[PDB]
Amino acid sequence: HHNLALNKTATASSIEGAGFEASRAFDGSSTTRWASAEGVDPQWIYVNLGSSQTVNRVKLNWEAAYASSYTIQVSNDSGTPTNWTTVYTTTTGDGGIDDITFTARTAKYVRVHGTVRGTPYGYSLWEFEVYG
Repeated sequence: HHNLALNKTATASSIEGAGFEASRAFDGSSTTRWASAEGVDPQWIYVNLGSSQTVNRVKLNWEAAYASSYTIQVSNDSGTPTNWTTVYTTTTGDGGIDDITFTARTAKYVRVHGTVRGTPYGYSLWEFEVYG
């Protein structure tokens, strides 16, 4: 299906270093990843879809450094987003592929906001896809 987030501009709370930029979660490749700084909660990444779009599904392909507690959230702010609406919450994530369908919302930005890690590293996504 049509990934509204592919090669759109992304912003993350931190990155581990060059090569693990936020943008690497939006390139279509499962051999490139965003990775956060390590050893510190929370972390987050959001994508700017470029305009207000209908959104109803997020598909996360986590790397091994996954979030076991995270939320998916949306914002229809026009400027730099600080108003987030949570559409999904878990404390039992186990990484791999999370394919999360929610009641459709109108959104310009979609955020993954992680608070507990499944590893002692950071948070890391091969790909973060959005549909709607």
